[PDB]
Amino acid sequence: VPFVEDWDLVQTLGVQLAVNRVTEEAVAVKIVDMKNIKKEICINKMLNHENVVKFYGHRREGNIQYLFLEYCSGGELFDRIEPDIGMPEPDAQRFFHQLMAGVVYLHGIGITHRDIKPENLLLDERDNLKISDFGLATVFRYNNRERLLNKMCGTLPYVAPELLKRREFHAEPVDVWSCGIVLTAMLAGELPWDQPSDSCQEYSDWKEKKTYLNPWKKIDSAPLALLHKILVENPSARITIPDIKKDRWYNKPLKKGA
Ligand SMILES: N#Cc1cc2c(cn1)[nH]c1ncc(-c3ccccc3O)cc12
Repeated sequence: VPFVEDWDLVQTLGVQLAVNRVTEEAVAVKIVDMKNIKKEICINKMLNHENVVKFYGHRREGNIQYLFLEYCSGGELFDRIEPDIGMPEPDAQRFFHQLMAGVVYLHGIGITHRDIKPENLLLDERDNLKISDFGLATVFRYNNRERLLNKMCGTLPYVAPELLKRREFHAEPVDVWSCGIVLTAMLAGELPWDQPSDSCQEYSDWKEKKTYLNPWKKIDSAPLALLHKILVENPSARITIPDIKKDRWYNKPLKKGA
């Protein structure tokens, strides 16, 4: 079939929406003028999960790299979060379930995302959540051997406190922490602090258990109890994903089917 390899770029997504000339299939094409991306492509080639943005392949033409990726027509989770309100608890729990599934998957293959936030969590036409953008992602386990991380990266309001305090740290608790900040945002429509430092008053308040303040006062006791287990300063004491899956709120029936 002639023309089947031709794509019309029709709209900027943040990354272009590309539509196939013949089939009308929509994909996202990430255009990166190399005048970093080799690692992103390498990691993307490893990924196959329903809650991770699918990678279809790539083509380079001179200096511009083109990554062909899963198109998520529901846009960013960020835009489902109403400022100062958040979203309905059942929607937040469903999104949180899907986020955990994606992160369990990545961690199982030894990959850490390192920049989980609502801007990077995309939604398909059925509002299924997809983890996107592996530009900051890295290998933390290879040949069944863990490598400790030392590079400071991510996004300050979402970063775990150990990344600011310690020279080296385990990868998995950092992604757990960012998922907790995402959950807070979904349930309160606000981020709890600028960054998790002892200099940050809102972070000190949390450590002193002042949950009569915002954002915490807006969050029901059940999800709040989970957040108390996730947003724990010591990453060794922090809840792991297998234990998140046993959490009372995590397992609370809330949401009807589509
Ligand atoms: N990096 C990155 C990246 C980014 C995307 C993607 C794959 N990778 N698929 C998408 N589908 C929709 C969107 C999108 C559409 C509308 C509004 C905001 C968006 O981020 C972004 C991506």
